[PDB]
Amino acid sequence: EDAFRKLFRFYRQSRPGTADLGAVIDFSEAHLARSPKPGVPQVVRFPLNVSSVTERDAERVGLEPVSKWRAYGLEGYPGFIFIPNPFLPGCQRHWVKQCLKLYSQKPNVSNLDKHMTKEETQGLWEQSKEVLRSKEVTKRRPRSLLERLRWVTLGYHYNWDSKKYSADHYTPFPSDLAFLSEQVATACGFQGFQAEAGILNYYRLDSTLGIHVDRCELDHSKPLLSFSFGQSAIFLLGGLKRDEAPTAMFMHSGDIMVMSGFSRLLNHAVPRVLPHPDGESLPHSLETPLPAVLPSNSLVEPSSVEDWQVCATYLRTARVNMTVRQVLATGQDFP
DNA sequence: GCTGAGTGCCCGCGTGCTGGATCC
DNA sequence: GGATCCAGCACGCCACTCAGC
Ligand SMILES: [Cl-]
Ligand SMILES: [Cl-]
Repeated sequence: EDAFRKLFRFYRQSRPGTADLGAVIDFSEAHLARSPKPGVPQVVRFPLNVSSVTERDAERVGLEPVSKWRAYGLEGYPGFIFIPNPFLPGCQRHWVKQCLKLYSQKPNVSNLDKHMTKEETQGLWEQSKEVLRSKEVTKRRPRSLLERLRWVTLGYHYNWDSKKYSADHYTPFPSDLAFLSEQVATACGFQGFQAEAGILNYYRLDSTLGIHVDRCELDHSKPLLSFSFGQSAIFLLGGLKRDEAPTAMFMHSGDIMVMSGFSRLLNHAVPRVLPHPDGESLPHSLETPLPAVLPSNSLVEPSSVEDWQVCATYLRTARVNMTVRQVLATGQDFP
């Protein structure tokens, strides 16, 4: 009956050693072999627009040249593209830091604003920094503001009653994330994409994202972009109806998902954040050094050792997700 | 659409314990 | 040794969604 619920519980209660992860698709070592199962659907290669993004535009936002990306889809899931980590070595750190220290501060609205004010809310980063100096990090203490951060809205905010977006309490969308999103969208064949509504989600090792569909009336020709940084996770992509058996796949640090049309209508969930392997506190793609020569225009710049130390201690047991949508038609504003 | 069961949307709240950590 | 603390859990409740009619 309720196949998605049962598999969601299965992968949630997965403790590496308890449950079998053999059916979870790893796009980093993609099969491409013709039907090497059921029940897993076939993985197909997705041709990219290699010439649509200049290597300099890709480097300014930390991405490899589009000629080097490998993208895949799944048979039966039109509109779903999975791009394993296309970032240049060391470039995920800048976007992680943007999520942790920059995008978390005002005017952006977070969960922390529900029962607090901009008092220490603006001092989230300084609080974590002070925690790291005092070595009070193993010491017993109340959870920091950074550790209590769960989500952040960017750009237009969604109305759960209207099922529509509006300009009420609009906060400006970050232009650098918009540029990165536009590069990814153009590379996937979506011309004229404008990042306008964003969600940042911060997950602990026991965090989950339940089964849900997106029901808002939007232009389904436009892509939705989903970036993941930090610890790996398992992602479940289901069907139009909640009781269809989903397909499981890994989300490694730097992986990007692009969803359009049909696949935007499907049930999906994130049942589990996997703990890091032994002796691999962080993914290899997060410790690599930045390229020596950076473009003078580059939006990715090396950050403080203090800032990255905060980021690394946080990401040791966390996953960060960025979700980006276009909600307004090309040209038209919000009247 | 209605209604009881099921989880906690970019939905949680308040309160009383408690037992491991902390302090000297 | 021993007094003290308090972060987090359990719990009951509210918020909101889902499923079966
Ligand atoms: Cl959507
Ligand atoms: Cl489609």
